[PDB]
Amino acid sequence: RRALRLGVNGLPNSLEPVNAISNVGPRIVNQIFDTLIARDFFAKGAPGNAIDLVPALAESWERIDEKSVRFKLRQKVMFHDGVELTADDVAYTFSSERLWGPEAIKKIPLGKSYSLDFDEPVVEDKYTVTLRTKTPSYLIETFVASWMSRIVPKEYYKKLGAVDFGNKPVGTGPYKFVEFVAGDRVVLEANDAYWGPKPTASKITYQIVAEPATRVAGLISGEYDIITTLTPDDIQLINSYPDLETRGTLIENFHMFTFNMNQEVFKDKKLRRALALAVNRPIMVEALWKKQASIPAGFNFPNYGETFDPKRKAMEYNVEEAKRLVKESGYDGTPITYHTMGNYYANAMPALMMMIEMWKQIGVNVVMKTYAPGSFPPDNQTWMRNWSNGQWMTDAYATIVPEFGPNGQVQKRWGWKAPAEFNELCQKVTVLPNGKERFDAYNRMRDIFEEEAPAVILYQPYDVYAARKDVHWKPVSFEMMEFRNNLSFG
Ligand SMILES: O=P(O)(O)O[C@@H]1[C@@H](O)[C@@H](O)CO[C@H]1O
Repeated sequence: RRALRLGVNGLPNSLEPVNAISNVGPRIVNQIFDTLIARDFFAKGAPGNAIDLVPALAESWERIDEKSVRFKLRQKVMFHDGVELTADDVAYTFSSERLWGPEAIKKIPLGKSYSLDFDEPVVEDKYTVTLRTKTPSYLIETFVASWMSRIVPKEYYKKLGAVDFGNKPVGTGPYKFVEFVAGDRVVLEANDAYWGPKPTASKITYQIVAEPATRVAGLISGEYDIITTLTPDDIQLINSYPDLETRGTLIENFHMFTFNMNQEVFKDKKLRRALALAVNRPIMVEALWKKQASIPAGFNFPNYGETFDPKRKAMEYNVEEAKRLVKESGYDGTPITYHTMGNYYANAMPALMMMIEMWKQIGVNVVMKTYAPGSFPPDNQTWMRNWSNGQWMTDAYATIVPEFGPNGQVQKRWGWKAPAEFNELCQKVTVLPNGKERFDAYNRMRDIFEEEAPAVILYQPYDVYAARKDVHWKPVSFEMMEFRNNLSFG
């Protein structure tokens, strides 16, 4: 087998699966770990965008009542250290101690906020465990298939502790941990005792190449088999080589800019709404994305299924209203900082460059401030910043509720004084089953989101990869790389 050399944009701070939730963590953690239910993106010859939920660590699952699901686990499955996977390891993954409890915030900061209203799991036998919520939740199944639900070994994780585990992970996945050099590389090796589709690569290296041109030159040489985080501008050049090609897909994620609403200037919606109304998304998509990126009609995505609004109007673009709002706002003329981690997000810097000019034309002075991975300044020193949100559920709950809800970081850490009506609808959608009431409640939250502007949605990025033609791999419609029955050489 061949060793896989990967030229990546970045690496996560940890390899503990919940703490690795980012654009850069899931590509690694998906190799180390497994979920109970898995998504089969290639089901019915789909080009990596199928929504089909297949059995993984659980051979079968059965919803008992409105607040519980029983999972019958795959027998004799082994963790990388040779320890057999049991219902005990699954109960711990979804336990109050490790995940959703008050104590777990020290270990996993976004655990409770990103979690459902869980109750302690019920272990029936070695291969039988019931996952449950304290209040009715039909979201259990979708949470279980997600990046929040990768199965950790109870004893190994408990002995090490959350932090040390993220530096030396052990899972049941197709690839086992070898090395983690912070701000440099992650090296994984083939797990030949893997249940399910066998590793086709002997080793996988995730090499940090912060500059995309150095990444493209690295492939053309070539130091790499597959390179990540490119722009549609790179397409014509990579495809000019008969041994190389691009592989792109629209991903179930959105690029955005957000605010620190703790800062006096961003306390009122007026300036945030003014900055939102001046963002010309159609020209940004032409200039930087060659028409490949998608502009959603608010916090509305097709992956939401029954909770997606296909008849929803586009987000408002109004230059004269933006001018009028900057005028009535407290804004003096003082330049506002916008923190960016270089090109961690594809088109991060060219996008901001365009927007600074769009905003200068309405009356706001915006300045770029770059930062290095792990050198993000205290919340106190930031005003505007870029971000992204992965739509990790087959429902509208994610990410509006975990990120922007009353228990999320946008309100609790970033000072968003959300209307009481917004938080009331957040609680309704969590418990309510699908219907007219829940659909309308999501649309009302979407209307409040655009009026309050706690964040400003830019677009759904077109995720561009580039690979050697002798490396057969297909991208998926998510911020991750799938190698299971999707990696071959020759
Ligand atoms: O944009 P990132 O920090 O790389 O990742 C975000 C997460 O911070 C979280 O908001 C969920 O969605 C990811 O894409």
